[PDB]
Amino acid sequence: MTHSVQLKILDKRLGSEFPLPAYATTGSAGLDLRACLDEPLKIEPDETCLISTGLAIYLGHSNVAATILPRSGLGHKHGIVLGNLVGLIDSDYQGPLMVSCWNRGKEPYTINPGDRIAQLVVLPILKAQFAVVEEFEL
Amino acid sequence: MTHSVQLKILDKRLGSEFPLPAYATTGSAGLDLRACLDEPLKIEPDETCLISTGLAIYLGHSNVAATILPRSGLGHKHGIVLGNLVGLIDSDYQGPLMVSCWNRGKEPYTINPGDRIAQLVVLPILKAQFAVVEEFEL
Amino acid sequence: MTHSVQLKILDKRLGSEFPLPAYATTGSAGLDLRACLDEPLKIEPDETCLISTGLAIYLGHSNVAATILPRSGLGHKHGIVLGNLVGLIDSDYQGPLMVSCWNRGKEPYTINPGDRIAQLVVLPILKAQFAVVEEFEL
Repeated sequence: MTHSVQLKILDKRLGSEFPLPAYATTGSAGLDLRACLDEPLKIEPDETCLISTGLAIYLGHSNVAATILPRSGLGHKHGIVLGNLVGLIDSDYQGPLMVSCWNRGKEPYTINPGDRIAQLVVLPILKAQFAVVEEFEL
Repeated sequence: MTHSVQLKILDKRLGSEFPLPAYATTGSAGLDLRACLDEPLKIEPDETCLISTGLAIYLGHSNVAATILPRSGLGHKHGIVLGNLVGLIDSDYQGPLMVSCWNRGKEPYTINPGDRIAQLVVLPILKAQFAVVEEFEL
Repeated sequence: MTHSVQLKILDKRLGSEFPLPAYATTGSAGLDLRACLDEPLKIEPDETCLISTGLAIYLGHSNVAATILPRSGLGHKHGIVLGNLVGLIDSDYQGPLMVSCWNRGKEPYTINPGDRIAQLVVLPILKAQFAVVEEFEL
């Protein structure tokens, strides 16, 4: 179902000029993360830039995590993806939420302030507990 | 447990010459997605090609999503991975299911029609509801 | 909640010189996977190396999977990520757990034996059951 996530706004544009992350529709899996830039950023082929989303989140439950993923169309069509490929957010992380924006493509691409550059999916996770064995059972 | 997913077949080879996506075993996490090509495709180093799977899916439940991921061995050994890195499918998406096939490797690779080029994992997701705070609690 | 995972130690350094994978904190989503190398490995720009974690796991439940993901900071700052982008581990897989370490960066990077090179997230998955339809309902 649903999960309450605390949000701290670090850039005053968020909620104003740049909407807070939101599900585009009722059936969307991911919330859109936007580039909180002071000017357009032209990201060169194979360049990585660390971009602020203008917020911090705190998931607050040990069996919840979030992953930052590329946008499907932008990642395919323009190669704007993530330098760390999938950004995993721990339930106890409280820092600024940053996107490692990597242009894997062969052409430069300009991201304007407020443009959607990734998405955030909140998901349930399990906590593994190991048992060391000599041979696996079952 | 299980989840019913509606499937629309867009290429008549699916279910015939090219098996529908299936779990290889009872313990497989992912269903294999195959390249619905009219001829072999030689994908050059660093090239991305959008490839049809010959179907459309509709997950139909707001707390279910699917991710398209590279094959482990093909992605490691040959660099055949995804141009958008992880393709997230929303519960309300109804369009053709396409794979952004990116050859990150240094050698060209030939994909034959019907070859497995990615896998699809169906998973539960949470719907985040934000609360804006000045300082995080707990 | 939690999930028991059987672990087979293949390199005697594991648990000794190199800690077993563990959650760094109570709120960590991922367990750290370490490089079980016999000497430091200098991974060239765009090179992929298959690196042993010195173990094998067996998740053992059909609705559990695990994904190997890059480290967030190492993947962003140094481009040390995964050749297959996300390594999905099936519930019935029993083989050595290996990391496809890809340096997507422009500079070489040296990984020392025992260094953390990826993380492993254990998560619930659904088993899809298709129904072929001519038109989607609902």
